[PDB]
Amino acid sequence: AAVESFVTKQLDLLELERDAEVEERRSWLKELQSRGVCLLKLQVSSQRTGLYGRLLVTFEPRRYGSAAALPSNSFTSGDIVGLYDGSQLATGILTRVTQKSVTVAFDEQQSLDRENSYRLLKLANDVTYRRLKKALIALKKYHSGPASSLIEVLFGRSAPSPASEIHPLTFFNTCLDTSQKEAVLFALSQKELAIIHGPPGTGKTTTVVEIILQAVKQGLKVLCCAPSNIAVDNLVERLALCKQRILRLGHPARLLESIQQHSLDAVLARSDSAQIVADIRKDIDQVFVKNNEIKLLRKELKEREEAAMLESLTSANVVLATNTGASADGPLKLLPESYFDVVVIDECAQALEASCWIPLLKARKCILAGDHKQLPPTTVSHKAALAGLSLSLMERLAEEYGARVVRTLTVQYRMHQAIMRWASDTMYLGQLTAHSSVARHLLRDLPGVAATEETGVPLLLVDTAGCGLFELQSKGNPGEVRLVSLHIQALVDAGVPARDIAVVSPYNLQVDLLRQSLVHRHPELEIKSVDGFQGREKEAVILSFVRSNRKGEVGFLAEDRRINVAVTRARRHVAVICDSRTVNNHAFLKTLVEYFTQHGEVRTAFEYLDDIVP
RNA sequence: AAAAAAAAA
Repeated sequence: AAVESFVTKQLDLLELERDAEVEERRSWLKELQSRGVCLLKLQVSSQRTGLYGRLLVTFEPRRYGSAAALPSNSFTSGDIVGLYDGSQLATGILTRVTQKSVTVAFDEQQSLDRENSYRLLKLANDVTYRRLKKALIALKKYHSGPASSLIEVLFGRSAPSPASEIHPLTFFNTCLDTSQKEAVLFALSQKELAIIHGPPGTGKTTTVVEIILQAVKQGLKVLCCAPSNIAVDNLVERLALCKQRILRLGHPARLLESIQQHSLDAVLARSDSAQIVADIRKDIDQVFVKNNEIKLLRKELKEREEAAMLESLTSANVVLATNTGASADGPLKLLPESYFDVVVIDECAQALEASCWIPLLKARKCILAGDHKQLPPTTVSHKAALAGLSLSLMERLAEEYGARVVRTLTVQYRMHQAIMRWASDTMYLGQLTAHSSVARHLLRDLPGVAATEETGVPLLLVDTAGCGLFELQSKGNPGEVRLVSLHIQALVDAGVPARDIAVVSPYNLQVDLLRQSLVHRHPELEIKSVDGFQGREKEAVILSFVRSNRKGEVGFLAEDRRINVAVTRARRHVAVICDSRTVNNHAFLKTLVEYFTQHGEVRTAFEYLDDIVP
């Protein structure tokens, strides 16, 4: 069918990816590394247990035995690492990374001492690809189970079965607006597929939660997935507010801290498993004797553990995991197939479609939510990107079916209408609407915050042109750093706390840049890329487009959705700092600066900076 | 061409 060609082409697009990633891996011989994908002169600096009965050790670099340190390749939280003294000393996972620390959670096996020197290696992992391969296959080789119907629908085979016409709804959330209502109504009344298209600020998660509550009222069992841990946990922390009985699939690493309590790991540590661990010590006391043994009784952990987690999985109404966390080799394997009734994928338009097929083969209905007019899933292979990996299951369907399967939230509760309209008129067909409560709010309306030229204006653009604030293989721009700084200080002086402000540029260079010249004078001020700031919001957001050159080159500021995302992070105030001259060679980017100048209060670097040779 | 994130026993 369409599947046994989809799956066959999709595996292709997939190997193009793995390969394009094993390229920029095996390419960049033991110094070029620490830049980088490696940490050396690591001294051990703390040892404890935690999370949950693991070995949490902390490290810090030791130049000539003292500073500093760390230049790490972000070496971000949740990364799998090596650890060397010889060769492979163990394996563990990354809890946090400071520019002084890095802490790693070891799953135990032995110590390990202060009076040594260590190395730490970011390892690569084939699991995400392995499981994506395994998904697609199963989709290909699907008999006649429950997902069968839904499959046909997501692939043209057959059309959408009619409405299940749920008896009208007593809503838990009464302050719900009408778009959200037709949405919720419609999702529960489908039968194979409902798509919640939720633009920035429309309360898409208020809407999904409401859906899930109804589902549990009808006595339905739910799998709730998303591509990232951050997004799952969004839902996990909202479900938990509504008292719902919920389980979140480990590893707790990895997991929002406010919520460890809900991971399969914590539940399992609330017994009954003072017994299973009572003998965890057994097995460790017979690798000692020594001087068929363990096998004899490791059959006991199998049943015991798999007994408890089967129980816990059963006693929850909503089970939550990452798309790839719902792998048929994860805890979901203890459930008979036919266990879940619906599967919600939040942030679907932001995830490889092949992942979605992991959680998707487990229900016979699914709700998809997200905003395909913001960032698509990331692709390392340009070639796959053109071939359509960067296409989301949600987008594809949205393009195909339209209002036959999509319901779209329209009142938004974040942005002042000025900001609101750009994105609206620009990316969402001129249909967004401010809630009568956000449409006129500015920073001067905040408490402690004085009225001011800035704190009193929703939009603002300070121009690089033509003061020759040129750039300089990511992209920085000293002229812009400098500028934000001042506007930053204009905001913090007018009252605005830094905790309520964020600075966002598209390039990682401008970021470290911005950070270096900012972190110390404003510790609680978030500085991050646009891709590292999705879903977030702030009272005031300072953008930095960075690109200024005579050549007219915008880089990837051309990717429309990125820009959209960026502008929509602001509630009461977005100040864009770009170069009029260069930025204008891209239509979208132009009608933006055009907007900022029609209904905005604009300025030119001139008003801000002393040295001026045009 | 582009320089951007995920995920993970």
